[PDB]
This record gives sequence, structure tokens and C-alpha cells, in this order.
Amino acid sequence: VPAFLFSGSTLSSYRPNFITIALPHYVNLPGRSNFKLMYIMGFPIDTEMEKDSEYSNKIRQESKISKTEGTVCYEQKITVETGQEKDGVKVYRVMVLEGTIAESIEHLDKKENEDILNNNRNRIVLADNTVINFDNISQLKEFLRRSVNIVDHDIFSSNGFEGFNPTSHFPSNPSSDYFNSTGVTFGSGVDLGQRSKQDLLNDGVPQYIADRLDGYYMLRGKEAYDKVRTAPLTLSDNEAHLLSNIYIDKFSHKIEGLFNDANIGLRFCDLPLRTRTALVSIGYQKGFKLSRTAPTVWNKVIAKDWNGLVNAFNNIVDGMSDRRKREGALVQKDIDSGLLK
Repeated sequence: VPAFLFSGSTLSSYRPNFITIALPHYVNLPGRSNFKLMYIMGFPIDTEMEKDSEYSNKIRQESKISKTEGTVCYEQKITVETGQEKDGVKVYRVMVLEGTIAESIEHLDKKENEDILNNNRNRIVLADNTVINFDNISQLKEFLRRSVNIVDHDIFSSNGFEGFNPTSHFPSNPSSDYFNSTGVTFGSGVDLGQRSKQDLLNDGVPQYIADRLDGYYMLRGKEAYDKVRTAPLTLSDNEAHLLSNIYIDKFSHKIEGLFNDANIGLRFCDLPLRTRTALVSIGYQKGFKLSRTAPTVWNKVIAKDWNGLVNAFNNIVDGMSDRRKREGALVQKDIDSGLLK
């Protein structure tokens, strides 16, 4: 123990020095201190011990981030290690050294690395030098999977929020006030009334999906309405999710920028997933500039008053109040889960 130590492969953008490796080689990983690595064979080894040492790191603090419900900011590179620890002595093989989330997921999916990952303790060493210890490799991968998404797309397309309808639909009638502004709609509120095919292509929507919507583009009011009654179109769930997610993500990035531009002492990626989801949902419904479209929400966000933020969602009556309560409950969950406070 640790087992299969030199097996598999290791992902590092950093490949030290410039013969002669069967000898241990030591180096300080450049950006940070301490990060002390001991290279044996071609492989990086992270060791920690309580007692002072010249070649070992000091014991690292455990991150407060939840291994079960938590995420790491999607803008961070991470270090992934697998290994063993006892009695103030820690020895970890570095599987991924300061790589991106997506790279990490990819690398850990490699068959060659199975043995070492299944046979040891897996942990993430964060940019902040704290660590998250996982019960098992499957847990770590799922954590990573959560972390890569800006919003939780399943919640978003749940009936509780934006819903999901793969069939072309017109969510208005000739009597209603929004009739002329409503277009042919797909998935989780993707309205083509102001969008053209080229627009969708530009946003990264696949040609095969885009080609299908021909005739549904740019129709608004009567024409869009009529078109759905006369010639509806049903997408497969897969195509409708793909399309929705492009727009959910596109919109999310709008919300993200506002938050980050506010310079509030943290970035949007540092918020828990559900809260990001909450913020984006209300934006998607009420308009993206929350300073204007949801001031009472916005105030609490930028104040980092999480309890205050929940209350704010509960206290808005736009006639949308049910969804707003569901948004606040997302925030409250993060509170109850310890992701917030």
C-alpha cells in the first residue's frame, strides 16, 4: 500500500527539468509553496508529514466543500491524486497535475488508470491547497461532473421551472397580451420568434437540428400560432435537450458576467450549483439584468446574505410566485446542505 503505484499514466502540463530517472528527483511546483513533489520513475508523488521535512509537504487541510453535493468552480484547474495515509504520513500518486475539470474527467476515464483508482483513496488538491477526500472513485467523477455544469440542467427543465416540451408549442393565445411577442417554442423555452437559422448556427446549434426548424424561424404572433396548429413539429428529447442547453448555458454566461463585474468578493463559479441555477432561472424568466429585473434578489446576492436571498425570492409577487418560491428553496437547500454558510 499504496498499490498499483507506477501503473497507468499521469496528466501534467508540467514536465520538469529539461539518463536517469530511477533516482528520486525533488522539485517545488512553480506557482505555489508549499507544493513539493518527489518524482520516482517518471511519476510524481505528493507526500505529507506532520514532522518538519526538507523533501515533504506539511499536512494539508481538508476542504470544507461537500464531497456528496458540492462542486469546485468550473474556472479552476485541479490536482487529482490517489494513494494512502496513516498517522501523519501521506503518500499520494498524482494522477492529474493542475489540469482542467474536463481534462481530468477524460483522463480518469482511461482504462489503464482503473487499477490504481479502484485500489486507493482518491482526493482532489484544490488551487487553494485544501483537499477533498472521496469515499470512492465513482464519487469523485460525479463531483467533477457536477462541477463542469454552470447550472443544473435537469432542475431547469423540470416542470417546476422552465418545463420541457420537445414538441413545437405556442405558449400563448390570441386573447392574451403576449400573443404578438410569442414565437414557436421548443424544449425548455427556446422561442424562435426573434431567431433565424443562422442565429442558431452561430450559437453552436448543430446543422441537423437547425435544418429541422425551417419554417418555424422568425414567426411571431398569428403566423407562429397558426404554424403550430397547422404544422407542429416534435423533436426527439435528445435534440430538444441539446438545443435548450445551448440557450440555458448562453444565458447563464450573461448572468455570470454581471455577477463577476460586480466585484463582490467571489465569482459566479464559487456559488453552489443550485443557487447559480436559481439566479439563472429568474433571469431567464424576468430578463437578465437582475439589477433591474430582480433588484431585491440582486441586492441579497451581492450582499452574500443567503438567508436574505431566500426571503427575497419568497417576497416577490410577480404573479409568478410559485416558481420564485421554488427558486428560493434551491437556495435554502444549499443553506441546509451547508453549501451556503
